[PDB]
Amino acid sequence: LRLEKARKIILEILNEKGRDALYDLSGLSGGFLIDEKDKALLNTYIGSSYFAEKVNEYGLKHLGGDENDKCVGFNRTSSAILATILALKPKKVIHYLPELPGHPSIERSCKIVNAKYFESDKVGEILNKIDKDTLVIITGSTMDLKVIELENFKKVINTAKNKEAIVFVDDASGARVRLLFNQPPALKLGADLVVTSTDKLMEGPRGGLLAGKKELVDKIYIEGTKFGLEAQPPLLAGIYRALKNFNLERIRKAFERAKNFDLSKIEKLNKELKAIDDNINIVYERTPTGFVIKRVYKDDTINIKKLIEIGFNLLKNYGIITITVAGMPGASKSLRIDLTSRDAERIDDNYIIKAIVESIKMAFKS
Amino acid sequence: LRLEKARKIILEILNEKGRDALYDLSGLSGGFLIDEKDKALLNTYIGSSYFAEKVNEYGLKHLGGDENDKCVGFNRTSSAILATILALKPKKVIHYLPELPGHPSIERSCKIVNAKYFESDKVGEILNKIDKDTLVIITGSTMDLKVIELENFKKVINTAKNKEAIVFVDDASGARVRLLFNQPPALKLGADLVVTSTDKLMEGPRGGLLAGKKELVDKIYIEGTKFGLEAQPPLLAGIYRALKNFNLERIRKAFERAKNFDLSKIEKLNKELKAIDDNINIVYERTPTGFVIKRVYKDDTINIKKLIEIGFNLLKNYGIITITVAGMPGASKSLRIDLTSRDAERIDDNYIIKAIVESIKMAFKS
Repeated sequence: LRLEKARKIILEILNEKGRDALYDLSGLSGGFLIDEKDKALLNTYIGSSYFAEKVNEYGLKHLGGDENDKCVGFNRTSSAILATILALKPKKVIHYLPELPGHPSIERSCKIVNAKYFESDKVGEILNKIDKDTLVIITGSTMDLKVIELENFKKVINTAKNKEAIVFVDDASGARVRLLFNQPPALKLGADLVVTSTDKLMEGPRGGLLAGKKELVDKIYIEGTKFGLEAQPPLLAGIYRALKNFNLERIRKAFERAKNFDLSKIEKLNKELKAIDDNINIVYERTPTGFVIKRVYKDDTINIKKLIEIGFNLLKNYGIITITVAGMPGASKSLRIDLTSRDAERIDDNYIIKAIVESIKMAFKS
Repeated sequence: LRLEKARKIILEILNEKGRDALYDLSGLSGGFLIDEKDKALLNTYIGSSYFAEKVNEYGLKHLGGDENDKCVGFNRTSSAILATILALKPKKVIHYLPELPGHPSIERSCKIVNAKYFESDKVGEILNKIDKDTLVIITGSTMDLKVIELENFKKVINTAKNKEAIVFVDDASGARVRLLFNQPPALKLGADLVVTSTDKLMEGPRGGLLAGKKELVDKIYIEGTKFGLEAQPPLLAGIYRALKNFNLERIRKAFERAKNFDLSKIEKLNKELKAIDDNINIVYERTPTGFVIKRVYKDDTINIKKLIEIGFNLLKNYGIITITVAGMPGASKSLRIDLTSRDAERIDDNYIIKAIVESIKMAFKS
């Protein structure tokens, strides 16, 4: 599955030093944070009921559910969406979202149940299509930090209420993102159902949480279990630890860290290395979650080569894992540092910037 | 989710002594056996590709695949079955199995794709229904240790070959069970596809492995990923460790242990306790995988109560986990010891029999 040199060195580091010497700053990492107590519980039959109970508990808390609500774990968010559509068998699904290519899981699930599908990021195109035979789905946010406007959110919910239509909020990232923007949880807004992802601004694995009216959640969960769409206990355990450790303030501090991150040594290095070679041109950009180094060299072919070499230098010498350590483009290619990553808590700004400076310098030896 | 007293005491034992003091002999336990190296890998992005590769490797080995084959992980076996049926879109599915209520996942998957479904444990009823528009599924075995006759297996495969029909073997338990009976792996028999469960006579979690022709496995896997039916990396890691540690001889030795297990102290205790109370009547039966104590008292209401009390005694004093520790009937009720359980390797016959004898005695204090 393309280039295993990155795997090898991580294993060298793990053997010679240990897990604490590795830092995945790529942002795209699942968070499996179970302890030996969990591990022991996972090797008993009472482990399945135990973690399902903790997920219900910390999941309801996270999603603003009340005593009439239940929260269950699915293998992925797409799994919860398919289970919902298979259980409810809507004749039509109306999908309101921030930007107008959506994720295809809802549409694909519709195809399977021969339900009609319609999507739009325009509230006016949503409102007049809502009737009793429609399942209304609202994607709350993007990872890009675009959100559905709160008044629009409330208008859609109000219309479904009037038409006796079920409202199912896709808060895959929105259960975190919208809250950063001071919006209430989906269930507090009157949503019948909500789904969120346990690895989007959370320290859990990829997985889904589905919450809402007990009756609805139960039916959907039973449907899901027919085909193994539900989260198994090892996944429920990782989800529980994510939920238990989750705190919104942590996310706000990570975003602030990125905002205040001193990147001037990069510019200093850029002008410094032109002594070696006039074709060196370090281009970087600050990002909502950290920063990206897009370029280090003017000639496009050497640029690619050098970025990969720097990524390898970062890993080898500093234990920092990034995407450029995997060969060639397709996914990213830019050297990306995501400060919202759990591992970024283990290292200060000084470690990161010095690691980057030295890793670049190393690749541009005369 | 009914009675959490069993959870509490296990947590007391874990805190006061540790994981090694717990023994789940119920047989129905998933096996999550990952080490800190795995755990560290699961908290990086290279963890997903790494464990997928190990599963392909140790899965192909386990299932008798060749260089043209691939092996992938699904969340459950039902997940692989749905993915297969969604990808291949057969017009009809023919399901040959050992005994004639089958598991409903295939039929349910058929309903979703509007495919016709037919099942039979009679080979003659299978052969004449096979044509080009049929997906032929063979369930290889039951956990009851019934298997499809080898010549019948070969006849079905031969007919599908003649009719250009795909053969998909449900070796959920059969990938182990049939081998105990000296049958070749499904892929060696000419099956196009095979699915097996990673917790049936294996020390993995519940999950599925799907293996066969690369082209077929790829298509099905891509279909599965649309709805999160594929095994996530934490599940792939547990599967890998199961596969890595698997050895057929271990299973044969566990079965031999059950065959040779001295249960005479139970009978000795039975006759001994009639001094206390003439209504005491310990009824036990040897089992292919261990033994079951069905009864301890003649009056049916006290019987129930005492069996639960004994189960609690077993847990409290000896760390042995069984089903009777969960209150009332519905599931099991009989005190069951499964010697194929991983935890049974940590204790000798003497520990188990003395634990049972003393736990019964304790419940029948005057």
